[PDB]
Amino acid sequence: ERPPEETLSLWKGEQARLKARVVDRDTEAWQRDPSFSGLQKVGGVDVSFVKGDSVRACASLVVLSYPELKVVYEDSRMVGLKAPYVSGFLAFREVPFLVELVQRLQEKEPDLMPQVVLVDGNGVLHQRGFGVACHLGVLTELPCIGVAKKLLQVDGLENNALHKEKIVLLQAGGDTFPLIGSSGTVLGMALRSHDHSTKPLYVSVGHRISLEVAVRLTHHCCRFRIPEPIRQADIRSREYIRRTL
Ligand SMILES: [Mn+2]
Ligand SMILES: [Mn+2]
Ligand SMILES: [Mn+2]
Repeated sequence: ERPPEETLSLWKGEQARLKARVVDRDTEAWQRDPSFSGLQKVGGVDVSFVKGDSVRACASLVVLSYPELKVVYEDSRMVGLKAPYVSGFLAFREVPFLVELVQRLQEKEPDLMPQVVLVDGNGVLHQRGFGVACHLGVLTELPCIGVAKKLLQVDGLENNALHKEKIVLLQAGGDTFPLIGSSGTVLGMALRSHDHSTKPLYVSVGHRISLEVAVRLTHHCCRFRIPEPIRQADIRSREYIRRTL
């Protein structure tokens, strides 16, 4: 079910301590290049589940070439998922297994280590400004982008009529609008990822990248609505579950 409040408080404390290590600017040379020259390997991570289970999950790490977006590395494996899902605490469920996959990549094919990881879930667009993409980035020290498929309603952000009016105004792939918190902060961007998709992605900084670069790279990874590194990790982990079950 739901962890007790004292557990959630401990987790909140750890998130606030680790947030001090988030770097929300560009630290990689390819990031400031108008065409991302020098970017060669983009990672994606996801965890799929089997219905009725809650103990078993499949965690996948893929690495794709850039800009061709072909899969050059895949590790999909079964894991014994502990913690339940609680909004705002996604990392405490998934991130320790994702870190293990990165370490296995380091040990098995270190030349294919990704230069940036696209994470299925938010970064600083988060209840305490420290989502799963930040958490992964800080623990692995890799640049990370948070990509969410629906709006986390925090800091006054709401999926109301005005928000949906703004989504209608997004007309083609690459079009965006900023997610401005009540605090005066830009927490992320709504991105229309494709010409033939109207439901936006919600993109935010995970670690070691600026928001404007994160959005533009995310856009360049979209053959479909979901950025191809996450899409392949999503597709491959679900297939793995089905193949062994
Ligand atoms: Mn996911
Ligand atoms: Mn799903
Ligand atoms: Mn998924």
